[PDB]
Amino acid sequence: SRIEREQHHLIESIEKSTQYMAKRRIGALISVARDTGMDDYIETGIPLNAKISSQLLINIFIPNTPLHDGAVIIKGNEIASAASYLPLSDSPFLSKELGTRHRAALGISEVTDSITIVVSEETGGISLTKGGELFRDVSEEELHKILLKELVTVTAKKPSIFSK
Ligand SMILES: Nc1ncnc2c1ncn2[C@@H]1O[C@@H](CO)[C@H](O)[C@H]1O
Ligand SMILES: [Cl-]
Repeated sequence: SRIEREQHHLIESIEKSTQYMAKRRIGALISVARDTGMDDYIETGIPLNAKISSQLLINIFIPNTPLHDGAVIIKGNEIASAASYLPLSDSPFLSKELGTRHRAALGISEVTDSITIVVSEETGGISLTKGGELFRDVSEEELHKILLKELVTVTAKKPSIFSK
């Protein structure tokens, strides 16, 4: 496969699934691994090793289901695990009206270079964490630009399965 295609499909899959869940107030927590590995947190969840799709991301987070209680971790071109533990931030700067999903997303962002996306159970707002910072209630346009900048690392070049 071709990474550029993989990376844009990942972005689209996050955008479509979080849009779907935001409209319905479905809580979600999706962490995308980058240069810092998250293998230890993958091991805490239920292994999926699945192809990335918006449909599977949505089905995972349906409330009161086996896979919904925790984080999804995406590693390379797979949904690696669901219902994974992430470390909680102890920061007193995180607003008290945000839930544990936000605290978990902040916590993993403080110890990895991962990009984590949260859909709020209470408001449907979409938030993102990176490097110990929270980007709260981002618009669809803002989410798109952030994901483009952080998850697409290849410019326009010749497609090839050997790219890596
Ligand atoms: N340690 C954790 N790691 C990942 N998600 C967590 C953790 N603790 C709570 N959550 C999230 O909080 C619950 C609701 O806020 C979600 O079901 C779950 O994803
Ligand atoms: Cl929430």
